[PDB]
Amino acid sequence: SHMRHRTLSSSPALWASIPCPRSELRLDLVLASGQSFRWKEQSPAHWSGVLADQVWTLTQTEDQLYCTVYRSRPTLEELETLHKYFQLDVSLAQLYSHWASVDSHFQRVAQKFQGVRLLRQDPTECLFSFICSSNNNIARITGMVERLCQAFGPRLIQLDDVTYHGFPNLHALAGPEAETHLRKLGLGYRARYVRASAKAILEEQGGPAWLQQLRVAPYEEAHKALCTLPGVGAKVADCICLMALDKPQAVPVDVHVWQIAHRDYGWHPKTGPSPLANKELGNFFRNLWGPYAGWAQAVLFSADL
Ligand SMILES: CC1(C)C[C@]1(C)NC(=O)c1cc2cccn2cn1
Ligand code: NI
Repeated sequence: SHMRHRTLSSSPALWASIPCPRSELRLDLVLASGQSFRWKEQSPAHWSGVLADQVWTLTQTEDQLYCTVYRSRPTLEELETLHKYFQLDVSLAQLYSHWASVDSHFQRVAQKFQGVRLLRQDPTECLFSFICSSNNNIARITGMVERLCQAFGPRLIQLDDVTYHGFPNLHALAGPEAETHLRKLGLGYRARYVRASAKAILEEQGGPAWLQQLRVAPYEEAHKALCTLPGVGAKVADCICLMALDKPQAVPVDVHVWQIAHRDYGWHPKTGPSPLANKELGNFFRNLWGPYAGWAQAVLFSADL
């Protein structure tokens, strides 16, 4: 049978709920704001996307987070993965209270933009997404990741006229004629860094377990470990630390963070963008906001854009 994208009222038996306030999580500010490039609003207030070889559709009310999975309702083990994915153990109301008390700009700006939090993405999925995010906007990166999973990744399921695929493994990305195939999709110079980084993680280090070890390791050790890989610079390493390897203190610094820091906080380097000045600006926000520095940065990004 031809399968369709599910809404809450259409097939209500297949939906399971999680008790989650709207102030703790807003899906329309988190799922397509540069963190993850896998979610699309197919029908109004209904975001569909892949999570480790399984398609989901997500929606919410003022007090509930309704979710469904495609193959019956989601299991208690599958509801545990979404609780870890959104990181609902971390209370967002305590952080917004902490940031607002120690920052006047945040107190005014973060009124309208509640429920902005960091996702807990897969390190492999997160790493190769931001390697091909070199001077490209959200629409361009979302196209690259979709075509990347279509060609290399395994086919999962079709809903309406959209074929969903899982994310490619390290073996597929580190193939024999992979660079030629990746260049055909429209990667450019980034295609070489995907093949090189895939060979480094799989062959030399071990596999996906090496990136899982960095999640347990410290922030300085994790960031330095990512920078050794080919293609991963300083800014992309901080993105992966914040979004995958459980480093809330990590602050990705680029030209847009310079604009906010300069205009809204009056910041300057003690000496334009540079390795020393960007490192200083990351520490400035860690000193202001505290251990959840990158989470506060996500709120300003949502409010600015
Ligand atoms: C999407 C895009 C063009 C690649 C850019 C420039 N976005 C980000 O790097 C970024 C960083 C970040 C830190 C906390 C939340 N964030 C959300 N998006
Ligand atoms: Ni100035």
